[PDB]
Amino acid sequence: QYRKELGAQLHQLVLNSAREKRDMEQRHVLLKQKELGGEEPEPSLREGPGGLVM
Amino acid sequence: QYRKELGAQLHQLVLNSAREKRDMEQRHVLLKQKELGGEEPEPSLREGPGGLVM
Repeated sequence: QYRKELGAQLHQLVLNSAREKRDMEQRHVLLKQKELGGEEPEPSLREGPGGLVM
Repeated sequence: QYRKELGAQLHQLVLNSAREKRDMEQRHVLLKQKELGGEEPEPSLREGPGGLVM
């Protein structure tokens, strides 16, 4: 009884995960193709606690 | 004089190409992410010369 109760929760969790990670895959192949930058990281100048943070 | 003349056609051909392999690359990651199927190849039963071809 514990075994079928758990298993049936388990099937939904790994189906949920298969959908979840396949969407991540659809965004990553999309990032790589369209938004993948070649330049170095760039610091960001802003206002902050007792003057500007960078 | 031959060098610089040829070099102008040479660069344009590889600018043309540099686009070219970017289009193949651009379709191939669209194909790979979204339409890439795991089922086995299936023949096509279509009429040909002499009767049915598959």
